[PDB]
Parts: sequence; structure tokens; C-alpha cells
Amino acid sequence: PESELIRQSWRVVSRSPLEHGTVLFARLFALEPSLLPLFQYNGRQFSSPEDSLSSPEFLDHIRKVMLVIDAAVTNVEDLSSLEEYLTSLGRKHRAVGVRLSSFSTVGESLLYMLEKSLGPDFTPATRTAWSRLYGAVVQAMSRGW
Ligand code: HEM
Ligand SMILES: [Xe]
Ligand SMILES: [Xe]
Ligand SMILES: [Xe]
Ligand SMILES: [Xe]
Repeated sequence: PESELIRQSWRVVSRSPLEHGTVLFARLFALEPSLLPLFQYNGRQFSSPEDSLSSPEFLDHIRKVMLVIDAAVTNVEDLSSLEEYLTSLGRKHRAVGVRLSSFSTVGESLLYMLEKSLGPDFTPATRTAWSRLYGAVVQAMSRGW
């Protein structure tokens, strides 16, 4: 039942992944501005959250995130088939200054974006399913630490 909730809710999001991931990252930086400095291109720091929105490379980073979530949605019944990628993804993260405790804020910004996108269709069952999927994803990436 849960996998079908995940695939049905994702369907709307995946049609316009940059618009939706823009919402996730805007929210992430409103909640935790101290993450902003981790996204550096040409050795420069964004001053404000809206600076990140004007950067091709940052907008490219978002498309890559939404592609990886999409991979997790396509493989929701068996993530074992994705676990090796995520563990390496995790490693890339720990190496670039990312803290494990930052994962909860990222998950809440994902849930926020899904809830804002889905509206009445974001039933507690959908919230719970996504929170379980995100938790499995974070488990795998935590190995890389
Ligand atoms: C724990 C909170 C997280 C923080 C603070 C964080 C931060 C970062 C940073 C700073 C980068 C490097 C960006 C660049 O140089 O272009 C990155 C890359 C990336 N992140 Fe996250 N991240 C988090 C969690 C996640 C999660 C849960 C996912 C979903 C699986 C994800 C997906 C990705 C992908 C696909 C890349 C690109 C990896 C590559 O280019 O090889 N991140 N992340
Ligand atoms: Xe943003
Ligand atoms: Xe990717
Ligand atoms: Xe995410
Ligand atoms: Xe996820």
C-alpha cells in the first residue's frame, strides 16, 4: 500500500522537478541558514538564500537531488538495489563537511515541499510513507560516514 502512496504522490512533483526542488531548498535555507555556505561554486559563498536561486550550478545541484529521490521512488519496493549508490553518496557528503544531524532538517524540508505541493492529498499515511522512505535513504547514506 505504502509504495503506491509514494509513487502516486511523486507523480506531480516529478513533472516539474526544479520548481519543486526550489521549494525544498528555499525552505531548507529558511530553517537552517548555516547550510548556505556549504554550497560553493568558483570558491564563492552565497550571501543570501536568493543568491543560490540565481546560480546555474546550484540549480544543477537541485536537479541531481530530485533525480536521486526519483531513483528511490522507482525502487521503493527494494532499495537494496539502490543501497550501494547511497552509501557512496553518503561518503561524498561526509567528505564535503555535511553533518549527519543535518539530515532531519533536509527530511522536514522534503516533507514540507510534498505537503505544500499535494495539499489535501497529503494524508498522514502519505507523510508516514515518505518519512519511512526518507529514513531508509538516510540509513544507507549514514554508512558512508
Ligand atoms: C543531511 C543533509 C544534507 C546536506 C547538508 C547535504 C549537502 C550536500 C552538499 C553540500 C553537496 C555538494 C554539492 C555540490 O558541490 O554540487 C551535496 C551533494 C548531493 N546531495 Fe546532499 N546533503 C544532504 C542530504 C542529502 C540527501 C538525503 C540526499 C538524497 C539522497 C542528497 C542528494 C545529493 C546528491 C545526489 C548530490 C550530488 C552528489 C554528486 O555530485 O556526486 N543529499 N549534498
Ligand atoms: Xe534556495
Ligand atoms: Xe546523480
Ligand atoms: Xe532529499
Ligand atoms: Xe528520499
